[PDB]
Amino acid sequence: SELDPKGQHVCVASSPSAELQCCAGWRQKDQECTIPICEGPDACQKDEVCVKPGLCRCKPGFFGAHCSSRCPGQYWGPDCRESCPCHPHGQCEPATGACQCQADRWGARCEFPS
Amino acid sequence: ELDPKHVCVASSPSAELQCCAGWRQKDQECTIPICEGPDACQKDEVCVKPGLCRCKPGFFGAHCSSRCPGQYWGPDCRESCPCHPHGQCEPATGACQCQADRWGARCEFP
Repeated sequence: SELDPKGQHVCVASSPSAELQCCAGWRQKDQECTIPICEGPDACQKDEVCVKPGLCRCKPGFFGAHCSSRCPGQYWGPDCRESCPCHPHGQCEPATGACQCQADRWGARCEFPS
Repeated sequence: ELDPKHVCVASSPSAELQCCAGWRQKDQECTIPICEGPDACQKDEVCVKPGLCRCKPGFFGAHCSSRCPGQYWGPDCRESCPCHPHGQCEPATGACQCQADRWGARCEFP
């Protein structure tokens, strides 16, 4: 896939080819450069994920000093940084946020019974 | 005023001292991280590392309103409390408050 010049963290090589490349600290996904890079002395430890160039946080759905505590149900994402909108009638997939309703609930936020 | 002890030296010919990128002085050294612009810290967050905000000590979660469980202290619960469950740790410093008739740095003695 090729890079969108209007995409996130896309830069231009100042080499004479002047072709599109990810800006420093980012890697390409599809048409933009939205994968942060954590390498060298800032490489992410076990049970951590890279969230910003050179910055790691506990993996999605976990928090704590060893990234081993499970987020309570009202949160998702790394370090529980995201709010789960279907709590308490469901819980959110830790990495995507997608709602998993309890047994007899439905709706985008699990707001409806039966 | 500035101690050459996160202190850097300017690229200019003045060869004067300055805080290294991302840090500010509060006294004689530069140990205040900088959180600015789009990386400014929200309510109940603190800047801990340049361009990084975390929930204030003893709290975590999307609105930094959940209190850490007892085995942790510090911002976003990043620190381990060595005296849990025989004591509790001060959220910002970690200092143990041992339970009744317990002692030691980690409340390890009955």
